[PDB]
Amino acid sequence: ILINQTVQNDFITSLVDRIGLVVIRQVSLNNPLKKFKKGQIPLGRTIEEI
Amino acid sequence: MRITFNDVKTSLGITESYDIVNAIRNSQGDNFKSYVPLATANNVAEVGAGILINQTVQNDFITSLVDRIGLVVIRQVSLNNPLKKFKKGQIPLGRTIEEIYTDITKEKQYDAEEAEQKVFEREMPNVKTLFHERNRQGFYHQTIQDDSLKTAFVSWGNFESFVSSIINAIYNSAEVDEYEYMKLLVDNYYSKGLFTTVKIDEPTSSTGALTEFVKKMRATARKLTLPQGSRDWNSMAVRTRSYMEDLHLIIDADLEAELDVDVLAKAFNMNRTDFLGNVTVIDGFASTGLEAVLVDKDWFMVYDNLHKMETVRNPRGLYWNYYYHVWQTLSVSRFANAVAFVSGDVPAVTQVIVSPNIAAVKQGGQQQFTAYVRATNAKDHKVVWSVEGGSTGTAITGDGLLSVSGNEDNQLTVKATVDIGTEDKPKLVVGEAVVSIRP
Amino acid sequence: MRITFNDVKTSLGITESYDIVNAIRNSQGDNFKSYVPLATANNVAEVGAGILINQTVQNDFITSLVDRIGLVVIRQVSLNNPLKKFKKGQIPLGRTIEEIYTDITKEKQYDAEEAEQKVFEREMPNVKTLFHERNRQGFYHQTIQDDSLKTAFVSWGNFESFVSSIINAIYNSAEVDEYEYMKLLVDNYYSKGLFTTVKIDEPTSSTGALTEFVKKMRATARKLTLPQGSRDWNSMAVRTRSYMEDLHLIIDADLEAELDVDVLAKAFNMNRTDFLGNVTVIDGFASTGLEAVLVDKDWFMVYDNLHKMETVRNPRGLYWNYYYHVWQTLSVSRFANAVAFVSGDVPAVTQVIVSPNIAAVKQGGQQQFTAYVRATNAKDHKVVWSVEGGSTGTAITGDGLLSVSGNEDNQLTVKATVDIGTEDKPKLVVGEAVVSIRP
Repeated sequence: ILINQTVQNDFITSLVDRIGLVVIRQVSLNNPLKKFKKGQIPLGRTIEEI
Repeated sequence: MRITFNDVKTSLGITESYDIVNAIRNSQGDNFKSYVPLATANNVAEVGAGILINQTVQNDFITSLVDRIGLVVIRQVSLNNPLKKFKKGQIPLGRTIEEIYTDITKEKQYDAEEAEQKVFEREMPNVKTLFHERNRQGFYHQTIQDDSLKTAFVSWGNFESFVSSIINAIYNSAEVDEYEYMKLLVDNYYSKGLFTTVKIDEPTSSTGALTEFVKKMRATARKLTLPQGSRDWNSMAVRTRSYMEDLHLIIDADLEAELDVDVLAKAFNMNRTDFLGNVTVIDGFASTGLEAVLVDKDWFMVYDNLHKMETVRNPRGLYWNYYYHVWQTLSVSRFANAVAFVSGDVPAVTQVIVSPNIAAVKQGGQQQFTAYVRATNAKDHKVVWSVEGGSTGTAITGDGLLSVSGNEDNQLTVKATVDIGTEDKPKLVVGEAVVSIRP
Repeated sequence: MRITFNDVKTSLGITESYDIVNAIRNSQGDNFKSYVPLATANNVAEVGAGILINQTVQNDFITSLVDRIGLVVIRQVSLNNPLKKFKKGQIPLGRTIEEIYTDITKEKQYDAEEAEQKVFEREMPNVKTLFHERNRQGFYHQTIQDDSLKTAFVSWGNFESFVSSIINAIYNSAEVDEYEYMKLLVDNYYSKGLFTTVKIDEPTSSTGALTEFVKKMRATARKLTLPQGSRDWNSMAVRTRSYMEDLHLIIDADLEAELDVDVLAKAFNMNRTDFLGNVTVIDGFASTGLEAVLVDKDWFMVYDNLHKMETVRNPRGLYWNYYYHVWQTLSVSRFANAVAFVSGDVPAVTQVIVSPNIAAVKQGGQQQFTAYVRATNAKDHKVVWSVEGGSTGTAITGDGLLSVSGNEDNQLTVKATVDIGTEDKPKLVVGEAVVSIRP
């Protein structure tokens, strides 16, 4: 991994980006205040209540 | 942070004239009677021109929801450079262009008595040089907030089209700037008085003026293409000849629209009245009286030195920066014919040219100079010669012969001056050369 | 980069001594008569040293043309450090290095009657510990404007060669800095007074003094390479041994030239009157009295922890930044022999070493300390022992046996001092050792 800067940067970038995103997304959805937490915003919500 | 607009009326960009909405409501026998049977004409008149800001419109079925967008259209345009056909090539390495032209000599009277002593005499050829340099370096900068724009577009294709439109806008900007620079070349050339001036009347003032301009252009083209050549059409006063297929005439749209509806439709044999050389149309020139330009294909000397694009990313701001670098050299060749048809008041003398631009003489030698005065009228003018070296002994005669004193060390300037003004306010046109002194 | 330099003479930084031109011209039976028959001895005289700034020069025949550059040459250089062979291995991760040495023990007498109650009695070994830490962190920074550098070159090969030279400059600078850092160690060691000093008269005063220095060096090397060892040439005062093949003597070029001109080119059997160990020649030491340094191969304890290069690109400015980061540990080992061979004024005693420097004892107990004085003469210097820990009940006998009382708990410092000055002029050399106590 540490043989050269190009490989070092590629490894560190891929690791932090992908692993951090996946882990934080899967662990922030199990918090105690998760029942108010919905997923992504639905398409065409029309921001109107009927 | 939230870009919002409130209290917006659909009249900020509209300047009403007669309020057709109210006009069509009360009409009896007028031309608007055709619009009275329309049921929902009020809405069509209200939003016929479009809405600049999308107000929150409540739905018909339920008034507690939001409306979607039916369709998104991306408008794409491409702008080109109509003068791009005049471009020369590319210079990857180097900065300077050198152009060399050799001129004609003079015939000598045959003589055998004098041939016994001057057999090893020297007769230097007449050559001239011109130099051009890289003089344009620029770049175009554009930022794209892709992460801030993905959330605002329902479809991926719309976002892709938007990015493509931004890139196309960059390229259009580059093309427009190149066209403007190429026009600025001609404007500067006229500003410095290096064109060969030809006085005309205003072509659109009358059909007689239009046909006179046509006759003048045809005569000028024939004179330019005469086989024996001439030195009255190039800024270096060198004997040169031009070909009819290399002559380009640049005009505006008004003249082209006037000619075909005034003379070409009325008269038979359109080839005996239309223009001769290649004709291209632009949106006029920036000069005051300039009306037409007739130049040779080799007049333009524009080359490309660099053309590239680079991109960078900002992780903290989530955007991309695009830099488009263009490096060019823009110049013109004084050895090519270049005449300008101008209407109005022009000075009697535009420039004076000295044939040896630079000379190198010793402390006993002499140098001969030749003066060419560019005069619009046929009036004859007399030149006066002078030397501004600053030393004594060195002087120039009235016929253009400079003699250098035995002891003298400084750089000399030889000037030829023409007086065209009147008393109490003289007007002088001066052409000068540079002389260096050998030990 | 803007070419504006007018009226610059070719005499910028030149201060002539006797004006060769006048010397040649006003020669009447002088030594300069050889150059009298030279046709052009003034242009050669005034141009033969080179010019820092050039200017455009016109052609002799046609002044319109300009003389051009015919050849361009790029110089290359590669610098190394002759001390690189002393470098140890590499430590990628880590900051410190630990060194451990075990010393010899003492012999007892065989007594069976007393052996029946001291079976489990213990006698701790003699161990000494040394520490080193990384102490150099630096980098070299360069920039290259490849796009803006293309106007100064005509050949891609020359452009690439110039860029390669720019890159190699960083490595040359790194090598020079490494050499300086490595050579600073001997000066620091001498300034700390840790070398073993041998007094010599002068390597340049006379051939007798030079051969006396040679004799002293040979005797010192023979004493160093003895099978039984000696605790007289290392700052830690441990019984150590060295091998002849690992002994390096560092001298200077002046001494080397004087030696091989005086004592080697005039002596039969030159192998009996020259240096013994490996010989290294440097550009002199910075210390005042240092002449030649005799060290062991294990004396150098230099390691490299980081050697990397990182490049970044500026899209707006179109240039590359290169950073070369170097991290290193520089230190020397006190467990190896090191002789200084000083020739100036040397004090009688250079240092005092207390063999146990750090020791932990109980509340009540006795510890024995031994002191070694590094005297540069044959005289004997007495040693005075003292302890200053600020506690009552602890005392040190004149033989160096310290008995500590259990009433107090604090750190103790033990001093062994000698007086090398005269009466009313006390000059003190102090060797310090610290003692910890456990409660």
